[PDB]
Amino acid sequence: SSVPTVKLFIGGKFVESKSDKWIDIHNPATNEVIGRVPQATKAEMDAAIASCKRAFPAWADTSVLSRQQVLLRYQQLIKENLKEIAKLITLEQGKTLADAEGDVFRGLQVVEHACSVTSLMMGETMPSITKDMDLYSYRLPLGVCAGIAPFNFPAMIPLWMFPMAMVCGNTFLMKPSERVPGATMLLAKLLQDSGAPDGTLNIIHGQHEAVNFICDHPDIKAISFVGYNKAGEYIFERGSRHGKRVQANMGAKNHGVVMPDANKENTLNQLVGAAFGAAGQRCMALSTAVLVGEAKKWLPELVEHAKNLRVNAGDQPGADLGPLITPQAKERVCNLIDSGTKEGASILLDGRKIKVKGYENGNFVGPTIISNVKPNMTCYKEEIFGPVLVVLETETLDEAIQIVNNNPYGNGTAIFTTNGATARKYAHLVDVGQVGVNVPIPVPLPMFSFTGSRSSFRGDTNFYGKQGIQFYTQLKTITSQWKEEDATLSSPAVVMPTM
Amino acid sequence: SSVPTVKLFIGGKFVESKSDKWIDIHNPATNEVIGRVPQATKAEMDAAIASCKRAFPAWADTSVLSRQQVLLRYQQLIKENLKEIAKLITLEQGKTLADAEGDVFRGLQVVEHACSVTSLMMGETMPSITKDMDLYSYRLPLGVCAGIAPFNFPAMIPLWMFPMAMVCGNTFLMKPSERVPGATMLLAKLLQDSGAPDGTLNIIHGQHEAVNFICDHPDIKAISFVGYNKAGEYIFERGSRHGKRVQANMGAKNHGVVMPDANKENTLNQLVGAAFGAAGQRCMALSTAVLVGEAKKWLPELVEHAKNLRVNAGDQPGADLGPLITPQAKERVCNLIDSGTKEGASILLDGRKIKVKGYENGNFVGPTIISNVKPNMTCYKEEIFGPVLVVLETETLDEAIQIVNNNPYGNGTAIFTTNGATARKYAHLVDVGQVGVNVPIPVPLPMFSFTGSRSSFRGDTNFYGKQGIQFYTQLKTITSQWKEEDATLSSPAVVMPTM
Amino acid sequence: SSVPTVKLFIGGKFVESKSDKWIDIHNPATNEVIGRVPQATKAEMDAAIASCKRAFPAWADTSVLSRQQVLLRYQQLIKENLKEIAKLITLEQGKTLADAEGDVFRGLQVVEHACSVTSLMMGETMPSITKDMDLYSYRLPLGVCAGIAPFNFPAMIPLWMFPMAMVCGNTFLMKPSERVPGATMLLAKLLQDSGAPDGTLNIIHGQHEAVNFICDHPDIKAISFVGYNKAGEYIFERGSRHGKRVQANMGAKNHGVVMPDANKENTLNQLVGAAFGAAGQRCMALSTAVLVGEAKKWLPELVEHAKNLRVNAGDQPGADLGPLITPQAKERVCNLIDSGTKEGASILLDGRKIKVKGYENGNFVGPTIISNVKPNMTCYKEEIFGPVLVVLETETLDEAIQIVNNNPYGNGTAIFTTNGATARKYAHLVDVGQVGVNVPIPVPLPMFSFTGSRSSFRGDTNFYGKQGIQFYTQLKTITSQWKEEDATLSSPAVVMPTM
Amino acid sequence: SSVPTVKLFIGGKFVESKSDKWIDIHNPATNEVIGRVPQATKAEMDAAIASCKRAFPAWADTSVLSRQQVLLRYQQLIKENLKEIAKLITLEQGKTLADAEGDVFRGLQVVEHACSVTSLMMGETMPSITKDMDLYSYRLPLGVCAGIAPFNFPAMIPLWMFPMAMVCGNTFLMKPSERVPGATMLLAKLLQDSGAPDGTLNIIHGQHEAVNFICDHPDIKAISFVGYNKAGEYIFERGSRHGKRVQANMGAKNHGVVMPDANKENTLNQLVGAAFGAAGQRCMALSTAVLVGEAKKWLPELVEHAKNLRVNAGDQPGADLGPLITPQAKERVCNLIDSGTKEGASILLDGRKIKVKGYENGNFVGPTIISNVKPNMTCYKEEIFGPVLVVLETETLDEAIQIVNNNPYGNGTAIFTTNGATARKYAHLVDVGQVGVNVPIPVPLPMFSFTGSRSSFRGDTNFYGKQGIQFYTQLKTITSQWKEEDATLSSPAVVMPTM
Repeated sequence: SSVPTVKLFIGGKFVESKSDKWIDIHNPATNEVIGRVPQATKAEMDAAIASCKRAFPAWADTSVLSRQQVLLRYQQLIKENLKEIAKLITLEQGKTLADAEGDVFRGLQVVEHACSVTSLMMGETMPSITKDMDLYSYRLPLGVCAGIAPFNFPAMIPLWMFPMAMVCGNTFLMKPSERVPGATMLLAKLLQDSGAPDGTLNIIHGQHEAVNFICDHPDIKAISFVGYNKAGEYIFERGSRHGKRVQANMGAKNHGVVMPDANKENTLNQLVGAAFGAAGQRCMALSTAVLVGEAKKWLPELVEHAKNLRVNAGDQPGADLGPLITPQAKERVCNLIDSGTKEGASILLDGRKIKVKGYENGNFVGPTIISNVKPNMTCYKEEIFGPVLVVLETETLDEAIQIVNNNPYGNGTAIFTTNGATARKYAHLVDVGQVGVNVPIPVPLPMFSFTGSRSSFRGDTNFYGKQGIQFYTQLKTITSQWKEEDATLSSPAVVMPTM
Repeated sequence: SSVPTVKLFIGGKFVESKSDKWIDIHNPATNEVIGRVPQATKAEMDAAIASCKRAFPAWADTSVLSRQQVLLRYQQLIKENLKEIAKLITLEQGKTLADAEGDVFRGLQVVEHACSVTSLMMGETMPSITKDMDLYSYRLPLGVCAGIAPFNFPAMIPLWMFPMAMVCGNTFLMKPSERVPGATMLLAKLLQDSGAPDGTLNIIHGQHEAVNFICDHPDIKAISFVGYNKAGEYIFERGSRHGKRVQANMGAKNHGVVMPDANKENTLNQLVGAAFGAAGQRCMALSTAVLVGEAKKWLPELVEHAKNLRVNAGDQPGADLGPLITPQAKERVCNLIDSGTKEGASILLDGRKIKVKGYENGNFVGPTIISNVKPNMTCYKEEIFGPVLVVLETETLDEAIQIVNNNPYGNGTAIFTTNGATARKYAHLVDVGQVGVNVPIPVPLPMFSFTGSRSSFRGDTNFYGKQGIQFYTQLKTITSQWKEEDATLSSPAVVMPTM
Repeated sequence: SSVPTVKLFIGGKFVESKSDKWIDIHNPATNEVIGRVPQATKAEMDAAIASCKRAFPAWADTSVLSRQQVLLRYQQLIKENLKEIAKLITLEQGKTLADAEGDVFRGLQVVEHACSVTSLMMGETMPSITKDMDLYSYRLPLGVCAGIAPFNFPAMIPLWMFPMAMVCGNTFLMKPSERVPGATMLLAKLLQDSGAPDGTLNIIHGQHEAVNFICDHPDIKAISFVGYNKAGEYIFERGSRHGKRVQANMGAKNHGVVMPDANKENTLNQLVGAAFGAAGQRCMALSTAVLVGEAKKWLPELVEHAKNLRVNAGDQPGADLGPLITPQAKERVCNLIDSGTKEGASILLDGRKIKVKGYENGNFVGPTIISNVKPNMTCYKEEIFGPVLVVLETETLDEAIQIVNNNPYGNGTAIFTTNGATARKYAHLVDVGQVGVNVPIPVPLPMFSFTGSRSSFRGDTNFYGKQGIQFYTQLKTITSQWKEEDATLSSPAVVMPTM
Repeated sequence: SSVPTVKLFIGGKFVESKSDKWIDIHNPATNEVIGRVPQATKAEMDAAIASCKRAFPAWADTSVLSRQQVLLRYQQLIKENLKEIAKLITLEQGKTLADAEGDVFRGLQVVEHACSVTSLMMGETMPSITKDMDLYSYRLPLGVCAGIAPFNFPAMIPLWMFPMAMVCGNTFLMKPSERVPGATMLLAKLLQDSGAPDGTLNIIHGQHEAVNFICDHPDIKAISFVGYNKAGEYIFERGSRHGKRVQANMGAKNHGVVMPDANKENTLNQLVGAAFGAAGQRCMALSTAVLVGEAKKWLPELVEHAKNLRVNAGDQPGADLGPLITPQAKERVCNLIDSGTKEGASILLDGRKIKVKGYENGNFVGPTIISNVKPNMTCYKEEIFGPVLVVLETETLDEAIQIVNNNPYGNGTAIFTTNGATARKYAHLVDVGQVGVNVPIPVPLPMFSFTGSRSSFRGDTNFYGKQGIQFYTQLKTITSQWKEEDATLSSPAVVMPTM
């Protein structure tokens, strides 16, 4: 049977590629080829940005209401077609149907927060600041924008960058991930069906040449990347030279500090469902547990709670976590556990040799809890991105505050306790703004900004709120002085103002 | 006999430095030693940092209603001592008595904005993200802040860094310049005599031995600098490699485009006041005049207007422009003026050899106008920072717009015309942040922010305004999921909180 | 007599009425009977209000998202069904097809603006009132709204009144004009086909008895009216008798002041288009010329631009203007022209006596430029509402400003010039709320409202927009009187609280 | 026998009147003369408006940021001078030492919220919706405003008038009450010492001849008033006739609806502390009361709860009541309650002969709860303005909505129930916006607006809050169409789009 390949979105409809190099998309559950992704040459990637240059004016001159109604209808069109997108997400990423649907549900709250731009991208003006002096502020579209998507989220990250860039008057040159692009094509089909003009969103495929081409054309004003440190700094440096704005969200590693006063069962369940959920392939996991004081006596109970986790494909019911995105991720997460057990870290539960029934040739990795680890091994100083949970054994809360503040990468942190006087102290004494009391994963809901401090977030501005307008638009202040002499046409200006 | 030496402000008292190296502060109008600033030693800077740390907790725990009253009294003490603060800048920098007063006025105007915020404080809550789940945001200080001021404004820029930082719970270690420190020892005494605790503001001196300390000490978390590019980039790098926020404003080379339909008298009076005002030592000065169309016949009248400006010391009533800051600037300006004739220019007015009656030993440079200048010589691609005006001549507006958009040192622009359709197109076809129509000095008001440019600024948040408040504070969201679930103690909660 | 009759919308079905006062509708192009509108009996109005009050509760407890989706579907249907509405408009009123298309486009604009109500149905929220006493405020549906339509616009006023009214959760009564009720039938049909519940929108026909019922029934809380000032103040006092809020924006006669330095062609074309557009039967009509200075010599050219208008019917290719709605308007225009001739004013172009090929029976009045008009005749103080352009002559802009200020009715104006200050000190010296530079019709976008005057606006608020929400709703202020003294099953509220 | 005669505020400094007619003040404690109302005549009454107009341009040109510093310092000045104003209020108004303190505290909260108007006094400058077009709006001050205060709250009411007007750039001429001209004078003295230029606020004194002049003066553009049923409507009529925008909160007799399902340990205390506390004629106090169900059983219980509190002079601690304004008002209230006792309204607790020991000349009144009240009673429907609680004997729940709707003064209610559904259904079909579910007095926030539904109000817009800038400012919208074919003077403009 012919392997159904994906088609680019250059122009106004899906067009077939013309290159020769193909990337094989394997089913994470069965490791079976289910699609081919092209590697379009420089000519097609150039024609895409060219088509972006002939749709920018018609889209920018439109009103904010006309632009936001398209997204208002897009949100409903996606809401009525959530199962179709979730099925592709589960088939091409391995996430459970529940998590696959939750991902698309989270990708709609941004389109909902992108319809209220009419109250933001207007400007300010204050007259009579000086004798016949009046000021006006405006916000103009930047031009053509770009965006790269990682393997983690094939529907969340896509619906984070182009929606606001389009509702602000810009056109997007998107580059989906090289492992699961189907969701992006389905979302582009729904966007075209929602009444959006042609040439707004241009999809291009690739592995490493598209990333270079993105930061090559001087006609690119903004770039958005969610990916992990490795390609974050590279893209930032290569885009800062060409003279473009760059925003990035690198993979983080949140820390969870448990206290004795906290509820044992609830906190243990949250920790075991947040560090091993979705195969740990999330942008904000809880793989770093810190049992403080007496809390380090529930480790056997945590292992028991992690045992009952049903490791199975996302299509089968009753499953919690799925397989990994690629077979190489399994080798990496196995070498990490090997390095851990080499240095003496005791592994309570292991999943390197777990073979689920029905899906043999798969990347299924089970929960792997590690304890007695020091802050000097690769198990703690490296992103795991898998069903791994490292447990620390400190004495007091300050011994945890001093370690959760030195971690290189971090988006937020979690503190499981019931006393408010200590929770507020832990919140005020940390460098991460996304601190959650008894909350496993503090997520940056689209109604509020993101708090990536130093190394988990490159760039300056964000995607939504009052920071996405300041990233896809340019401010323009005009201070105009129109002398009073022209009140009548019988007197010129022979004076000047003061300060 | 002796020269008044500058002393440090460490702990709360004006203590004398114990260093052996000194830098002589001369009178730019007479080139006579009027003071001596010491190079702060390592122990003095360490004690300043310790004093800033000792008073950070008490200053952060204080409410905003008590922090803003200190500055409300400080702005009144400034308005009462304006005639004294304006008399030291003229003696140490050379600005006329009419310009130092305006600088102090613009400084107290920003102090008036650092108090009346009442909205960007700790934060505002927005509940209903999930069932009885809130997203309370808290705005916390950063810690010990730092600031390096240039010779351009010894009373305006200083009133831009610490007034906005100390109000948001933070402390400050202000590092004044090495040529005009006399205007900074009087702005701190009026702050200590205004109800400010001892330890909230420190002052250390030095040329480069203190900048290295400020950038290397891992306790400072915010640095603010204003000056040239060679030092701005160095400070930015040295402060970003350590992991602390750094903002650096750089000089600007504004461009003025004059149309034939403009007001001759008003345009000529506004151009000669923004090119030869304050001896051309300003941040945003109209150093370039692009005469478009038949407006090239106003050059003789422009020269005649630049020949009527009085060049004398600021103390002498009637002078419009003063001398330069240092003797090394007069030679640098004369070299760039001679470079015009070397590269084929036309110096219509020569101000290299001036003789002020009574001050023939100062760095007095008269108004200089250089016409027949192309965008390739050393007079168009260099920050003169002096009384030199380059006059370009074109015939269409599309060429002036291109010349304006073809310079990296330009952050603001100016258009002189009496038409409503010309200024709009000019402001719409140019790439700048601060546009001004018939405004010689389009300086942003305190309510606004100092919007930078590509090369004239490195960062995202400005010094003052709304962004200046966000620069000196950090955000932290606290997801609770701890609500009235046990308000009716009947049984513990064993259900998963879901949306 | 096979002409069809206009049905009602009681309950949701196109039911007929049983009466005998069937008012005939005459075609304005040929004065031929084209339909009969019945005068609803008291029983019909009773059934209509009964259905409205029955549907009010079912429509108030409905999710606003479903209302927005229904409004979006209605907007899409109106976009699709476009030629039918334009044909109905040009057949009932007689305006050109292009004018009807523009009217339907403005209708679609207001509808899509009403769709954007996701961030307007809620109220203000300010926490931290006192000790643990919060308050959550919203907006509730006011009740049974109503609306009367004028003859000037048969599709604009309905789409301005009933969609914004029913988008917040209210039922709406619609009293269509007794001369152009054709468009509202198709509008209500498309709205019902859009998924709206049967019974939310009701349409009652009549001439004067329906307006009395709407102003007498106690269940009709709010009403809306547009048209002359007579009936405006009539219904205003009738509602005040019962305590009803009724916005009665009537109309304004804007004044246009042209300067000698203006673009002759553009200004003289805009004046012709605004003074002889839609047969002069516009709300914000520019039926005045205040040519200042050397603009007097532009009189003849203007006349030529008025003679170049093809006076024809609505469906004739190339027709610019159309016929009048009723013979009463025609005879009033002829009487006003005769009075202007008798008062001394010189009429350059005479449109009173004109004949159209194949349409010599309909009420057809051509352009009439009445020059030499003073602010003391009858043509300057009257409601012409026809192709009449009174041309006042002056020599300075101050006299034009004075003539515009001493005008009883009128809230809009227009200035024409090619300067930057002549169009800046003219909007301030005048006393109006809508000024236009190079724009004859100063009406803003649906986002804003329609400012009015003594004889152009009555009631609480001006018209739709962000204020239309406040108009068709009530403010719900609900406090939070639950404290902590009874949190952990503790003593009741027995302690005395103080401020 | 020369009591201190209070002065007149015109020109900035306190001047004494010269008219032969004078009026004296009386201490409600023992009817002791305090001062003399400086009733003036056309001499200085006309010059006050001229003085306000002198400082009106200076205050309008001043930016909002500099205008709000005066109020920010006045906030602290009030916080300091709390007991100083409380003493004057207690010896002039005749209330307990805590009621004046609260009146000043909430009035201080008013001026605190009035300082946050820097962002809202800008307007809106929309970007280019169509090529070569823009729309910018302004809020400009009208002129010299005025306002009159009743003898209800000498601190609260004034603290809404000048803080909201002057902050918008206008000037105010306040006419405070004739009973307590001691608090407003000290408030204006503290305001002028805050940084207000002498002239931005004037204060006049007199009688009806003064408000008549305020109304008939042609140089006033706004009127803010608070009065009875007669004065409010009279002022509104006289203003609307003179072309004056009037906002007058009229008398309000509110309800105290009680329900059985509520802990009566505090509801009964609030019943007697709302309408009786120091002449509790507040616009939100619980004057009436509808006893339903078991609430009817608490007929003698509230009598004991009222006997718990004691009547005594305001200056003495432990006092809940206070001496009335005048003995004539005492006799008026006594006759009004006698009119009720003679028609069937039984008096359970008599308060007509409450002569507090020591105060035989003062106007002391006590609890006068009237029982057996019928809807058709005179005193139940008319304004009492005195300490009277008319408890209605009913047993209905759905008709209670009707009993509260029949009351024309729908400005205050109470819902003493524990179930939220009952309060919801009550607030659904209620005429008053401020519901009193489990609240002592539903006092809105300074940011909200406190108006009367239909009877206790005469006007369209709101009073204060963010609606503050809707009544003292004019909205000037400008839609400018600056073409692009005129920037280059070598392109004659002859094309114009006609749509």
